[PDB]
Amino acid sequence: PASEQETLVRPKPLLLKLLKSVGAQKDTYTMKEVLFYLGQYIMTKRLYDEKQQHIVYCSNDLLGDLFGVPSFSVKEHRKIYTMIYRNLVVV
Ligand SMILES: COc1ccc(C2=N[C@@H](c3ccc(Cl)c(Cl)c3)[C@@H](c3ccc(Cl)c(Cl)c3)N2C(=O)N2CCNC(=O)C2)c(OC(C)C)c1
Ligand SMILES: [Cl-]
Ligand SMILES: [Cl-]
Ligand SMILES: [Cl-]
Ligand code: NA
Ligand code: NA
Repeated sequence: PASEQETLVRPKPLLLKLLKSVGAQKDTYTMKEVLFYLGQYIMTKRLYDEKQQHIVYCSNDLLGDLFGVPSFSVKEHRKIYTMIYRNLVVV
């Protein structure tokens, strides 16, 4: 039974590299999967303020190259989705 809301995506090379560091290599991922893995990448590289864990600092990491920003709050969903879509194509 199909989820009509699902999004299937093919990541650009740098995003694929970050996904493979934390997760499995696939040709296509779902958006939910990409969001999960990006969050888990931030957790394992400790790219947040220990005292303010909803703020991400990514400028000193490939994630900052991927997103094109030095930092962001996890509340900034439009920004985060927008930067993610700039790093993939929808299948
Ligand atoms: C209080 O500390 C927090 C509170 C909320 C989030 C958290 N927000 C989720 C999310 C979803 C969509 C968008 Cl569009 C954005 Cl912006 C953020 C998700 C996540 C996904 C992708 C990215 Cl890129 C980022 Cl930053 C964050 N997400 C987590 O991954 N969490 C929380 C649940 N379980 C976890 O283990 C980790 C949070 O995330 C950390 C990694 C900074 C911290
Ligand atoms: Cl999805
Ligand atoms: Cl790229
Ligand atoms: Cl914003
Ligand atoms: Na902070
Ligand atoms: Na496409």
